[PDB]
Amino acid sequence: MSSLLNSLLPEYFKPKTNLNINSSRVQYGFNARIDMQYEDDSGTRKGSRP
Amino acid sequence: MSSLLNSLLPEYFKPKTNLNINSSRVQYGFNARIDMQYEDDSGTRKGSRP
Repeated sequence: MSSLLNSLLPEYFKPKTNLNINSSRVQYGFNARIDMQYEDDSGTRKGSRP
Repeated sequence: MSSLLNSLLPEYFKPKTNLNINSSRVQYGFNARIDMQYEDDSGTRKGSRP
């Protein structure tokens, strides 16, 4: 059933037809922007991985 | 004039009669609590001298 397996894919994922696989290992994932924060009695230390 | 020289003294200063001076040098002043702060894009670093 193509229909039920299609709904499992994420909303942001827009797939194309061809995929040129040339190896026996693939790292599928996503890139996200994490805005980390460390608060303490002394003060706050902010970080950001884009 | 005792009156005009009396008004120059601070409000918190409550003087007593006797002062036992035993040297040719005196460091008059006051003790205060300073709450310092350093803010930056990275974060805030707070200090306190009681």
